[PDB]
Amino acid sequence: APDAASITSSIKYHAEFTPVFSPERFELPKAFFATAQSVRDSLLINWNATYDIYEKLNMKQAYYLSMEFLQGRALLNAIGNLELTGAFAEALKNLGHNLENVASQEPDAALGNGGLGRLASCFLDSLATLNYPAWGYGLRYKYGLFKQRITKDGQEEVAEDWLEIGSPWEVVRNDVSYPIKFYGKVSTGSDGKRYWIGGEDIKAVAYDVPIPGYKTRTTISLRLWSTQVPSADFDLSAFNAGEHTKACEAQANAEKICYILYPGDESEEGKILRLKQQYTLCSASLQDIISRFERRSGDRIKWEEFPEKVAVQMNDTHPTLCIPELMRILIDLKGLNWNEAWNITQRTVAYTNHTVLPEALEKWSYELMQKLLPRHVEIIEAIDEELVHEIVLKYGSMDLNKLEEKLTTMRILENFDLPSSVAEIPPKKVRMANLCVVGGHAVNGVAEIHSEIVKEEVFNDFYELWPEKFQNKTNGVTPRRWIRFCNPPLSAIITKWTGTEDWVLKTEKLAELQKFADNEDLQNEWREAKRSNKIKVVSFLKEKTGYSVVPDAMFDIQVKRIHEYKRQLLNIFGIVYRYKKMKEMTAAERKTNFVPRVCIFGGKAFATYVQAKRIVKFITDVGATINHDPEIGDLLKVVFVPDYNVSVAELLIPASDLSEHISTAGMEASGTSNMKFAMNGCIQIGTLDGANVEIREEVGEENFFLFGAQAHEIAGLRKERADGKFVPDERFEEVKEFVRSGAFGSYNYDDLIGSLEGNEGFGRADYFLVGKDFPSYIECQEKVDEAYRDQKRWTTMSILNTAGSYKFSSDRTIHEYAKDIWNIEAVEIA
Amino acid sequence: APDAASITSSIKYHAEFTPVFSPERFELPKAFFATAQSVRDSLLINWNATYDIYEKLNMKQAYYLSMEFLQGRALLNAIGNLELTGAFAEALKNLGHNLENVASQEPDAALGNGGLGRLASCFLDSLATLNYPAWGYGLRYKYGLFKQRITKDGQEEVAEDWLEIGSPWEVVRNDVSYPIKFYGKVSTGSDGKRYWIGGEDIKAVAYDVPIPGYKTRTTISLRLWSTQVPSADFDLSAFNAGEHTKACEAQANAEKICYILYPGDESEEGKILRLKQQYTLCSASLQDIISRFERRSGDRIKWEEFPEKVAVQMNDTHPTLCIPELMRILIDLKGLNWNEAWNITQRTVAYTNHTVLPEALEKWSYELMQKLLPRHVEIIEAIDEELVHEIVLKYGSMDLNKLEEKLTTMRILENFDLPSSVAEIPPKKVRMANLCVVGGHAVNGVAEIHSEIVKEEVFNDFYELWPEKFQNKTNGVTPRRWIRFCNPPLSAIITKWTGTEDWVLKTEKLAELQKFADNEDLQNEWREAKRSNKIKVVSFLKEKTGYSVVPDAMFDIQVKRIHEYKRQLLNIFGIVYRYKKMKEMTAAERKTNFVPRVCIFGGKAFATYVQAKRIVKFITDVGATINHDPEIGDLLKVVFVPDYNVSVAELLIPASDLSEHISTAGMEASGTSNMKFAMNGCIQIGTLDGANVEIREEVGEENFFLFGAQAHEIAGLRKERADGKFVPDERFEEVKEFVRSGAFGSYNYDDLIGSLEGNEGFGRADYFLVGKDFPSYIECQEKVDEAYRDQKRWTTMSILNTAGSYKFSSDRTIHEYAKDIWNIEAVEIA
Repeated sequence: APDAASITSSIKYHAEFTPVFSPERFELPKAFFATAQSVRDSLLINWNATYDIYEKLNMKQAYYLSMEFLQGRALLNAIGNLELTGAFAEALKNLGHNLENVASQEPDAALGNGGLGRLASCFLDSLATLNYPAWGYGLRYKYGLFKQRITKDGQEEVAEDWLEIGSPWEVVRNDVSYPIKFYGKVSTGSDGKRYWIGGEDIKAVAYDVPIPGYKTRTTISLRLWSTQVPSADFDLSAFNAGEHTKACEAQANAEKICYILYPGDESEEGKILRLKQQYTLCSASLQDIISRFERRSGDRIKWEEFPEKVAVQMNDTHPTLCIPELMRILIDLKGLNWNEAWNITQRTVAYTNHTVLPEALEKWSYELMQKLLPRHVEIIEAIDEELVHEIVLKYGSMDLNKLEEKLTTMRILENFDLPSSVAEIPPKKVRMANLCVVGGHAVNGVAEIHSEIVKEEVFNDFYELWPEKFQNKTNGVTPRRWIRFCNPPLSAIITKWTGTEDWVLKTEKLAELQKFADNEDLQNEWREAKRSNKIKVVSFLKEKTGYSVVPDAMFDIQVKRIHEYKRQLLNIFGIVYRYKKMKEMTAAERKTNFVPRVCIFGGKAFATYVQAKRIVKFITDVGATINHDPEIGDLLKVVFVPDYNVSVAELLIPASDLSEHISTAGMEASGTSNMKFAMNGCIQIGTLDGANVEIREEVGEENFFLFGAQAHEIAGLRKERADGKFVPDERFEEVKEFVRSGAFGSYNYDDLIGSLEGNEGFGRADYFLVGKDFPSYIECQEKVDEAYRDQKRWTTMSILNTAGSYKFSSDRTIHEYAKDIWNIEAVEIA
Repeated sequence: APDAASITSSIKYHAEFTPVFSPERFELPKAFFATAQSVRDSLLINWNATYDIYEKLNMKQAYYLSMEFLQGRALLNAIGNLELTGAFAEALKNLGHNLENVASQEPDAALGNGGLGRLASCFLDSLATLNYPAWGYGLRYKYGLFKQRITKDGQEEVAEDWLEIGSPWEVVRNDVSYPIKFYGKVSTGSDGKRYWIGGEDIKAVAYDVPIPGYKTRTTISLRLWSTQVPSADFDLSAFNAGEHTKACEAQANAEKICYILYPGDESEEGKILRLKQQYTLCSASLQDIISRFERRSGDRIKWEEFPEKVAVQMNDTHPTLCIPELMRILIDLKGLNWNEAWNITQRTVAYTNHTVLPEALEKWSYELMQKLLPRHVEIIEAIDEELVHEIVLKYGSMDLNKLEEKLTTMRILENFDLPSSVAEIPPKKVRMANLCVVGGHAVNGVAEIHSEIVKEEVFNDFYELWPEKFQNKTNGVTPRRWIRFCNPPLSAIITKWTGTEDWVLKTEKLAELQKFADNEDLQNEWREAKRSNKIKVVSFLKEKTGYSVVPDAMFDIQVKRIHEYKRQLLNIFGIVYRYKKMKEMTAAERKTNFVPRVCIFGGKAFATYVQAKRIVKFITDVGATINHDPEIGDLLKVVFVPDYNVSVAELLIPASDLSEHISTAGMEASGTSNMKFAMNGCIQIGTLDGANVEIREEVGEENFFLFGAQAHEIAGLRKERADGKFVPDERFEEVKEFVRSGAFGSYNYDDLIGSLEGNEGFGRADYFLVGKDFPSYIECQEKVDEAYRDQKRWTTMSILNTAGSYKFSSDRTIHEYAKDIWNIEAVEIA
């Protein structure tokens, strides 16, 4: 049991004896690594304790595969779970530091981007907190996706620096390498089996990132792969001949696999890279898993037993190749018969779909996949025939016209001849999501509504063939990180008023506050914790944005990907209006009409999404004009927080008042940010889509600002536009002409306002009904104004947001996955 | 004071808590790193203890700059010096290992190639053993020079793998980075000073390799530089556009600097790289040094004081740019006046020449150096004018014809106009060695004879201008590594018969054996230690060469660079003859005539040295034919040890009988291998050149086989050849026709034997007098045969080799440098 003094010794020890700096003084950078490595000593004891048990017991284990994990800062949560936040903060005071300044140093480990990541991350938290044997597998990205710079011109992008000095967490296993292969050819041995040789050979090496659980010893892995070449593959002959580039070809191709997340794929090159990324993650991971099986088996190796021991969850369509791969392994190497193998595959692999719209499901070039994975392309032609012959066995061929509709929808091979058929240059493609349904024993959406959309729209024919497959597992975000750690003054309120700490685990007890939401003592405590959390943000803002804001205003946050469809353009238009009105006022009138506000925008645009970037540009120009208008004072501020990520969120969220999720209704599959915002008492404003539904519900209709069109209407409202039947509001045109006046800088936004106007055109005619939803929105904002003025009401609305969250704990979501897909029971670690 | 038990704890601790492997079992690879890091804990305590004192005292410090250090295996010597060889070997037994199998793992750290390196290495040993404040500065080579593979075809080359897993010794200082610059332009500020901007900017980062001293706490650094780029220099825009190569340009150029040692320089590219390598080492090192000065100074910074605190020794012509650089710094940044600066430069910088033949001294392209270092090229034109105007002040211009001879020899700028002159397309070059004499306060050769060659041939005119400069510092090799550690059964004999251990330090006591060389007890002990050491080699050989040899034969070693001029061709010809004669014999006769022998060859050829490679090829073919001739048995074996290096040597040397150094007399500047061989009782056979002289002398004429022409004769003997006045021996033609018969494989060596024949031609007519020296050599080998048959004699000859070595301790060589060039006194570390 470590004490503050023992820890101080550990920090010192590392600071000197395993250093990455000069030995002079104890500056922050050094202080972090020393502190971090001190933690990691503990993390390892448990990682080993855990490894041993999982190994000796030989029970089932789950393997969560994801192209992205968005782990963020590991430090505070690592020490939190260990229950040492106090010994560490005292030992750091002894060494002339404070914990928050030490945590400041750590970069966000950039191995992911979006919810897809953050989910996968949250999940690992749970999986370990609850003692469930499961690892995460991912790529180890050098340069993340990118870092965002907000400048006079808008967004600029620069490669991430997180591994500049290296990561103090990761533990490199050099005896864990697996061979990967691309290109080359296949041929049949005189034993029978097929043999895939030639092309390129590279290596994949394991780096384990420990994950510890809250109040438990259970410590699992996020094993990230790193691609490279053996040194011998350096061409000396050429390097010395002068051709330096030519000599590095080998390792440069082999390494670029792990450079950036989601590489540009416009060119053939980008595509091949993407594909490599995928196949690597798959083959590497599976290989490692199989090896662990074999090892744990000993003499009694029963391939029968595989799916009873292992479960592989493809987080979206990326890890798809797990299927043709696991088959290839079990056929060409393990030497089992096609069926036996296919059985084991189906019974191990599971799909988790994330997309709403058939077209967001990934489709590959045949000739490409052919040329890169030519053994896999054969296994995929065999799984397409197994399907074509079971669609012939069901339904039959009385209809012919319906057997052709069934085959067209469900066949994995697009634009092909059928095998043996009856009926008396479009480019060949491979549908991945199709292959995912066919191979896996389970398919799951991520929200009630979505999981139904998959059954009754996305995968209909499939649903009817195997309805037993389809499931739902509504998203959740971990409360450790998103409450207990990121928001301590709330966490104290919560512990006091529920009477124990146990709520960090037993998150249901969140609801026990329902009965106090009226209380004036809890109200004051609540409003005090929320200021407290905002005070920290005023500083961060000053710093990163260059703007001073008051803490006595509403914090109005829209942090999520900058896309037309998320409709930041809407939020800002909402601001632009509230401003314009302010200007046509008096001082007396202004204070009366509007409440003091700080409208926080955040998130990353594409690179070549001309418009997305023109928006961030707009937002900044708006803010500029406003924040430095002398008449506005502190009644309104508009900033744009640069380089939004886990940490940024860990600071904005605990200090939000209102959080927008105003995406064109029905397009959003779930959402995670809200689930957080909710937990921290933030009041949400949104259209009725994704989670917005399930949150609104769980928290109460009178605790969530709704507005705009709904799912059903959209087809019709787009028809109205399409026929020249839309009449805009006159306040919308008021904003539009105001921008064309030049009231926000000399930057011309005529091409921005262009995409809003017309009836037709790929980038015209306001496809996302910003014009349509505008009135209902700005009206809804008046209602927020109204609501905030009643502070007693507002505070209650907040308290209830928190009380109604407890079902969005990832703990729940996982329990569901663990019990209803993977079939894994807990493992106690004594 | 660590005990075996404390060490075991340390090894365990690291094996688990700072690992580079999976946690399963304690296999050798893991066992090494754990053991090594355990050592490095100790190394650091001292490195810090030492750092503090050198820092607080602020005395003078020396800085040995070298393009190559050949450090070899650090482990055994590190523990040796610490006096823990025994605690470590016991703790490794506790963990189910033995020390020698643990040491087996460690790769030779490949940061160097030849003596030039090994010297620099030996020196650091001393410098620290004797408590002299001095560091080494070098480049940190990723792939060394190369690894040698000996195959059916001969030598192949593959990039070194030493950093494959990373080095457990090196300590990376991330807060130690200095900016380097190439290309770009210069311009004059309106303050006066010159400003060099533009081109390329890169970074150089310090990695400290500790060196501990024998029986002392004094632990200094071999600070190696690593070149790189800040992450921000990764082109996201391009990478995502598809152009992956284009995006990495920045770091690929910046990194390739530290890839391989001596890159091929035939092409313009190779040259620029070479130059970069140099300038980096220089600027980086100096910057670091200056910084340490400034820091140690505080308020009282006196630039006057610089040379009184600092000394920089350019190990050969490589680190030359230290001069124009230190000037540039002291002028453009420190802002001092030209003279004051030039004074400080001369008084700090010192040259150590290594070459005999004016043409082996490095000369650069002007337009190249111009375009790469254009600020330095100006400083070099100013130092050339300072010289031209002092050659005008001395001598005068009564002669004119002699002032032109003086200027032509001594001017740093080759092929230029003079400034202001009297006298009423050859490519512009920069002579580096010339610049080295001009800037430095000291110039030194490496042997008596050589140091005279520099005064009276190489640098004559210069000698007469400033004869006060010229020195000698004869080479030495450290006895810790090359006796006490690499040869323990001798080391026991030595400790016993001298009566204390103190000889490891006080190496003079080696001579105390002179009086026992007759003794029969010491003789037996000596012959027993030498077998013992050979037994180990029989095994290594079997292993790496694939040949089983007896231990009861003479071990005849020629290990050094494979060059025509080192004349391996001679040794082997010597074998070929002794063989041929064997064949024309009977069994009775053979045993009578020849002694049992194992002729060991080793070392690396160039890549594009067609002949050097054809030789290793020959040697292997010869060996093949012989070793598997049934008539020869164990009377003769010829092997070729692949990938000769420090470790190979640490094994061959303690077990040599005879060691050849048979290079065409007078061409060799010193030699270090012999100095070792000597120390270990090996009897040398050689021509009278370099060290051969000083060794022969110190050990006794009747203890060293001499042969062949001498220095003076060579011009005349080449004249005899040139005029068609050479008559070959008839045994030489006997060998030559025997090879043309095809007695050694089907491989045709007609082009090999070609280079021996004729009168003229760049690659013809036996320029290296192999034909001429052949008779005298093979005659000399009969004398070795004779000598070995008398075992009592032979053993005595051996004992005396050892007794007469003690002046070749690097301890001596350094003391000399320390006292007579650098002016540095000892620093005790309590």
